[PDB]
Amino acid sequence: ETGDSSKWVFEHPETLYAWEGACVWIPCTYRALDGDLESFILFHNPEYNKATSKFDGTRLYESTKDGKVPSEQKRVQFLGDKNKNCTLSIHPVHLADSGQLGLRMESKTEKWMERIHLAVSERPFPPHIQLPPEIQESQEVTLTCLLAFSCYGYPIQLQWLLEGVPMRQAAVTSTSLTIKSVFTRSELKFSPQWSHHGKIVTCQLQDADGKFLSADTVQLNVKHTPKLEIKVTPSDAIVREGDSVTMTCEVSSSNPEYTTVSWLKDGTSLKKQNTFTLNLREVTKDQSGKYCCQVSNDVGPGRSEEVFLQVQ
Ligand SMILES: *[C@@H]1O[C@H](CO)[C@@H](O[C@@H]2O[C@H](CO)[C@@H](O[C@@H]3O[C@H](CO[C@H]4O[C@H](CO)[C@@H](O)[C@H](O)[C@@H]4O)[C@@H](O)[C@H](O[C@H]4O[C@H](CO)[C@@H](O)[C@H](O)[C@@H]4O)[C@@H]3O)[C@H](O)[C@H]2NC(C)=O)[C@H](O)[C@H]1NC(C)=O
Repeated sequence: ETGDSSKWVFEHPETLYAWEGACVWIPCTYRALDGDLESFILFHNPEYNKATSKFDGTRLYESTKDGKVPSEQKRVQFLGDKNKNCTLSIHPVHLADSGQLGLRMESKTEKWMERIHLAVSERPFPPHIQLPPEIQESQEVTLTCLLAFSCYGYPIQLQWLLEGVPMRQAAVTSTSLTIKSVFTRSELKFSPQWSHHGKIVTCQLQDADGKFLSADTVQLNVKHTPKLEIKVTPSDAIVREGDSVTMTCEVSSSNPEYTTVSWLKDGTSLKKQNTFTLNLREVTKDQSGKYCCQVSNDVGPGRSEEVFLQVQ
């Protein structure tokens, strides 16, 4: 390395991702204080040789050879110019391209080697689902699927699935292919209910035709108030005076776990009744009415259905 960093400025994604058979599109801009370029060489994994004071390694593009040939056919194309643009294109990209790309540039009196890492996986890597840390029932959440890839030669699509079924909601797909970031994003608005807790949400990466490429899956953690099931003995809730009545309050689902329970009779809170079992001994005709239980967790309180107790 015999370069003066004050003579060069570069703006590019410092790491780009792709997979075998796809393509990579590398946005890149630069400014050379020493003037226009006189030569550009694209190395793959360059190594500086102290003997000849030169860089050894595989040359993927040479301005003196490839820059004189019709390049529309070529796999490796330099789409830049002499003063401001260093954009690269590799179509198709191969696993052997994985490593660091060496942008060897020379002005009239200055030389520089700008390095960009290219991570190519053998298989298409999965996207990444991003969820809010807190999801509760009846809340509208934006499901975000992020893929750190985008290239013009290889269009793709992100498909949202809920329990293996494509989601009916429309998704908004956005792409960025700039010197700052390269990604494909999909956003889907979605209002989960309590029944979506524990279900599987899938974001599939597909090609332009719809062939499966990869997928990321998340198991939804959906907070919800306790869903209650109330039972009464006797079953018909019809008694006569003096008999005993037992009502129980079962939590069929709660996220997070319940913390308290109370009982109500015709809208009136039953004091000293803070367990999941209500026992009425020697019932009078005044104890007739509509009974229900209420159970609360961190989300909020829930209520069971009403039992119409009748004292004949
Ligand atoms: C450095 O300089 C180079 C060349 O001057 C610039 O490269 C151009 O970049 C633009 C995008 O920034 C490219 O436009 C895209 O073309 C894609 C298809 O390319 C066809 O056309 C080119 C010729 O223009 C052919 O060579 C090629 O074989 C194809 O036939 C489209 O798919 C793209 O459309 C997508 O993006 C647009 C928004 O940009 C959306 O509206 C579309 O819906 C779609 O999503 C896009 O139009 C252009 O092709 C590139 N030129 C060349 C010759 O390759 C670099 O941008 C520049 N670097 C910087 C950092 O500015």
